[PDB]
Amino acid sequence: VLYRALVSTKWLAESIRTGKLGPGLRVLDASWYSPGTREARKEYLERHVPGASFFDIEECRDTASPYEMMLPSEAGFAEYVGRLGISNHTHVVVYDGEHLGSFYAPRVWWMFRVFGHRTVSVLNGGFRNWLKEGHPVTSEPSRPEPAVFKATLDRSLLKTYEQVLENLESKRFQLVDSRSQGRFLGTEPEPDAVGLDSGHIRGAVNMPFMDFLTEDGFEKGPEELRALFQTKKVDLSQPLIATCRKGVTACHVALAAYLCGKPDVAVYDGSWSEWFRRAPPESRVSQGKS
Repeated sequence: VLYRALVSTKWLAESIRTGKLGPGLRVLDASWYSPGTREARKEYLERHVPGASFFDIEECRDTASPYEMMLPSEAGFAEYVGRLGISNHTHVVVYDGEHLGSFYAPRVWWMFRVFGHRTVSVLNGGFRNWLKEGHPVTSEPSRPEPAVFKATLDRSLLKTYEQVLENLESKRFQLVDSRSQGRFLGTEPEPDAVGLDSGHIRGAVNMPFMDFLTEDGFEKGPEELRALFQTKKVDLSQPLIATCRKGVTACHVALAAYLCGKPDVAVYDGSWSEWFRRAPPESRVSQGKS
């Protein structure tokens, strides 16, 4: 029995405009951008949803690791969403002011889920549409009394390098690469990386995340989504893993899949940066280099 995965700006607005925000309702800006482009922390601090805290993905992740976007310990998470005054009784509303309409927020929506928390929704049309209707923004510091978070890892949403390599032969799981086509193919390079070829894993079907989002920034009608999948010969009845580069825009398929009525899309968090580096070259392909 799936909870609200999306909420409207109108809904969030009316909620904000009613001091519903607090230990019952907590808002997060997950915004992150490639170094030298934008700065979310800054942009957050300048304007954010009245009573919004900034979710920093560099701080809530497994830093010991040598791969991009690894989950922290249930501990590292619980301690963090703790200090953002989020218990397990609260409802979490995640946004980013990414241009497209969303990019990281679904990473976070997921993280929150994969840690056994089912009242989380992405704010639909991102900060983008929040502004596009001038919904009150503030520079005023959001300062939530910290809360205790029991954090329980649901494993079914998490696929590891080891499990993906198995599925390479098993074929029991459909494998979707949310990365932009240019790179699923090997045409384009991989950005913010050293000796990291582009190319997808043997069997990956490419469903770029851009294609889940109307021009206006909103997610698409589930009919449009349900097409999008079918049309990619991707069956929602059947077990489905989402890759990325780092395991972030993969969640975009997760959110999609979920909205359509499949809450059992797992995420390869290693994704391509892990795969590329750990896997034999034969388990992955690239138009160009072979």
